[PDB]
Amino acid sequence: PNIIGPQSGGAVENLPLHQYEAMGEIQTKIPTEVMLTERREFELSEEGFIGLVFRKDSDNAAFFSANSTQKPRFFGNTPEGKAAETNYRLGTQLPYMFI
Amino acid sequence: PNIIGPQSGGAVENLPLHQYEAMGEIQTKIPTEVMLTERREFELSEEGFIGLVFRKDSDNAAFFSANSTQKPRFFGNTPEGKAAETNYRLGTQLPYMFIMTRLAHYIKVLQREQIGSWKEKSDLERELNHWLSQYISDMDDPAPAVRSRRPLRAARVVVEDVEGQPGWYRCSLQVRPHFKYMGASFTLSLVGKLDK
Amino acid sequence: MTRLAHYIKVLQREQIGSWKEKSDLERELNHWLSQYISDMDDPAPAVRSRRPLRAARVVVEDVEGQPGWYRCSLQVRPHFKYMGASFTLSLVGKLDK
Repeated sequence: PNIIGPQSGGAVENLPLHQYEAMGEIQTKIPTEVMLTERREFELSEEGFIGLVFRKDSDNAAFFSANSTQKPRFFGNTPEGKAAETNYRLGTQLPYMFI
Repeated sequence: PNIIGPQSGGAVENLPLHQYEAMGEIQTKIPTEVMLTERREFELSEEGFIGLVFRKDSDNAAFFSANSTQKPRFFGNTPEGKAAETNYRLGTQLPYMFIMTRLAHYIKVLQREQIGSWKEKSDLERELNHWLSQYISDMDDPAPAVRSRRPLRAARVVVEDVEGQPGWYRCSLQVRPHFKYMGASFTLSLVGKLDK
Repeated sequence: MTRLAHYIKVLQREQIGSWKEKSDLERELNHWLSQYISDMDDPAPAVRSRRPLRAARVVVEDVEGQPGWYRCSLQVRPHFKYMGASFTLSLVGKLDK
């Protein structure tokens, strides 16, 4: 279950780095194609993707969450309906399915 | 339903302004052609128009009410007659019709999903009751404008059978929405020996 | 009463469109009017000035066959101005000290 956090154990440490000339300055090729923002990561998470985000200015990346492909179901906003949603959402996430 | 008030959410903010010379002074072209008075707004409301009034000396306008074109019907001044008038007037106002419109849309969709299921008459009454409760706020005093997400206060459902047509039902849905504050009369009076 | 009438007209227009039931008006109107009430045993003289009222009562009813409309009654008991008095002077023996 411990696979979804910078501290929890979803952190990927010791990524390759590559400093090269930019527009007269120096920059490193990002270990991942892009430097994913928190908003864009969250968007990907909503669409059931597992985005490995890069920690800016380091050689560390992290998996903020491991949602499966399955899309959560919505239920009526009642005590029972919200309990149904809670139970179904637990099913949709890999950290709990591994258990 | 929250579309009929300066604070409720019928306020139109950030209107264009245009200061220009007057008779030696300066004035701004009113964002609306005129500066509608309370009396003139009320007159327009009586004639089933939706008048966007301008807040004097600002760039804000408001929709005090959203009455439809329909003219209210008058009934005999009895307990039943006044109840008829109350019910008919609710129908004439858009802030309440929007509630019924969304209810109609939810029923059409959700009910098509249920076609083919093993439903007896009382099965529909049980499920329909549990469903409608989703949008009901029947507490002593729900947080003001929170009533907003739960527009209904009470609701009643009855289901009967379409005789000589097994599997078909006749359903009646009646609802009591929370009321919008839309006017009041005040009587002021000085008094001695008033109870403290 | 004139200033009260002016405050009611203004402040009430701001409230139009809000989810108000009959008892909602009684609750809020009561809390509002208390703003100008000085119902103490003995408020500092001419301080009563900023709070002209001593007591006030509000009742709200419904305009039957017109949902959303209310009939409100506001009655107030202002502090009294000293505006005349009659005096009876009398010499007396064996008066209680």
